Amino acid sequence: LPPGWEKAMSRSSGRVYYFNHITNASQWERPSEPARVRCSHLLVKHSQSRRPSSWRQEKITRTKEEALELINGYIQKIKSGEEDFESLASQFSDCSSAKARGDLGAFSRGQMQKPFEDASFALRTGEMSGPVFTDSGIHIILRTE
Ligand SMILES: Cc1cc(C(=O)NN)no1
Ligand SMILES: [Cl-]
Repeated sequence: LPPGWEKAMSRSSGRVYYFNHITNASQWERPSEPARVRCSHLLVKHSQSRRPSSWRQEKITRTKEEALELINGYIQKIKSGEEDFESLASQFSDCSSAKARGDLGAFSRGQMQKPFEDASFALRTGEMSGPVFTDSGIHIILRTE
């Protein structure tokens, strides 16, 4: 399988699924390096973030566990089609890039924080990560180019 992917078994159904230990994506379907990639993201900050402040909230006080629960619920709405990634990022990302529907532009290895860089370069064009942890908080990442 492509870099990072492995097999596992569902606890509740008994059916095989696929999981990526670099991007934290998981799916039923069997999964299908460049100098630069282009990505968007949605950030949820918490009280242990490097800078616990954002354009949404002068003082960010939620716990790391509470932030992960918010990220999990946004992923559910994106996967069911109830909401679009771009819409949720504009309304709820704790990054100034919410301004641009989460778009960060193109970048190379050596510029972003290392777990974000590794996840971005393990995604295929069109693919979305699961929760990704950095010193800034917890992210959902979409590779666009
Ligand atoms: C939700 C999902 C992922 C995929 C896939 O990776 N196909 N190669 N298809 O549907
Ligand atoms: Cl690709």
